[PDB]
Amino acid sequence: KYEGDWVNGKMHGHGKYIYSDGGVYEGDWIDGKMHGKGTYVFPNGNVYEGEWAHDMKDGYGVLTYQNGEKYEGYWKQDKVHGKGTLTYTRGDKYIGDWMDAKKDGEGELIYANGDRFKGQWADDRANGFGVFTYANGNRYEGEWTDDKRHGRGVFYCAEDGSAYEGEFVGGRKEGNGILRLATGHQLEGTWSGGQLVRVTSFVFA
Amino acid sequence: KYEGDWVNGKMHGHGKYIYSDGGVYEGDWIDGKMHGKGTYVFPNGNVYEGEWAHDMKDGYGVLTYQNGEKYEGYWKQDKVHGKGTLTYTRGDKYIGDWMDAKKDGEGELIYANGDRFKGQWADDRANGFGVFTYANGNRYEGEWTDDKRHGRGVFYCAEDGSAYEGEFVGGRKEGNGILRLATGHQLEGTWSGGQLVRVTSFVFA
Ligand SMILES: [Zn+2]
Repeated sequence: KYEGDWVNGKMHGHGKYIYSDGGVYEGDWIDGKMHGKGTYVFPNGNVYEGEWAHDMKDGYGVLTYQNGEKYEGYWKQDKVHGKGTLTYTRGDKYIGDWMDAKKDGEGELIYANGDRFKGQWADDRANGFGVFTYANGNRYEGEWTDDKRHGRGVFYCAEDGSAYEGEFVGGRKEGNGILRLATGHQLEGTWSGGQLVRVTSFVFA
Repeated sequence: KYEGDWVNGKMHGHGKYIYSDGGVYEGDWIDGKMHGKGTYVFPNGNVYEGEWAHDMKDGYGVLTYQNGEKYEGYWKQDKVHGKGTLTYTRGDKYIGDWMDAKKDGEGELIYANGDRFKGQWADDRANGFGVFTYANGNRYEGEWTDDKRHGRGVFYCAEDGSAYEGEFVGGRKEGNGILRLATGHQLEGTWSGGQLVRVTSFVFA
C-alpha cells in the first residue's frame, strides 16, 4: 500500500508505504526509492528517523530500538558507519568511530556508574592503545586485545596510590612486572593470574 | 468520623476512623483505642499495616513510606524497636537491631551493588566492630566510629592481594601501619590522609 505523491511512473515526493512484512515508511521518495528524510517503523518495534538514499539508511539518523537501546549518528547504505553514539539500555554510551556496524577506529565508552574509557577499537572491541578510568580513581593505560587488557600496560590503584607496570594477558597481570608505590619505591616481581606470586627485588627512590 | 463497632461507650471491635488531620485507620479497636491489627493511611502518603496496642504501633508492622522506603519489623509504642528490615529507596536493606527508631545493636547493611556490611550499631551509625565486604572482594575488618572506619582495622585490596593493618581516622588510613603483600612480605610505613607517605622498613616472610 502506498499513499502519497507520484511523478512519472514512480513514487516521487512524499508518501506513506506499508511493506509486505508490516513495516511502515513515511517520508521522502525519489524515483520509487526511499530517498531524503523519513521515519520507518519496523515489525520488531525498532524505529528509524533520519536520512535515506537509494532505499537505504544513509546520512544522519536515529534508531530507537525496542530493546531500549538507541543509536544517533551516521549511516552508509543501511549500516551505521562513521561517527555515532550508541546509548545502551542501562545508560552506557559509546561515542566514536563505526565501520560496517562495528565499533572500529577511535571511540569512548562512558559508563553510567562513572567509569570511562577511550581508545582504539576494531571488530567491535577494544584493540590497541586505550585508557580506562574508574570512578574511584583506578586507571589502566596500555594495550588492549579483544576488549581485554592485553600487552604492555600500567594499572594504578588509587586506594593504595600504587601502580603496576608490566604485561597483561587476557585482562590479567602476568609475568615479570614492576610495582611502584606512592613513595617512589618499586618492587620487581612475577605475577600469575593477576596475583603477585614472587617478589624478586626491592628498588629504591 | 467513625464507622464501626461500639461496645459500652467506646469504640470496640472493628471500624474505620477518619482523623482531624486527614489520616484514616481501619482495623481493630479496644476501649476506644487502636488495638489489634489495622492499616493506617497517613496524610503524607505513608501507610502502616500491622499491629497496634493502646493507640500506638506495637508488635509487627509494615510501614510503606511514600518516598519509596519500606520498614518491615517490630514496633514498641509508635517507634520501630527490636528486629526489623529497612529497604531503602534504591534497594539497600538494613537488617538487624533497632532501638527507639535508631539502628542500635547488631545489624547488616546489604547494598544493591553487591556490597555488604555487618557490625555493631549505635545512634543509627556503625559504632564498634564490623566487617565491610565489597563486591570485587575488597574487605575492611576492624573498628567503626560514626559510620566511618576509625580505630584499629585491616583493609584488604583484592586487586593487589595486599592488606593494610593499622589505624584509621575518619575512614582514612592514618599513622604507622603495616602493608602485607600476597607473598607474605610486609612494609612498615606511615600513612597520612589514607596515603602512604613514608616507608620505614621491609620485613621478610
Ligand atoms: Zn589496591
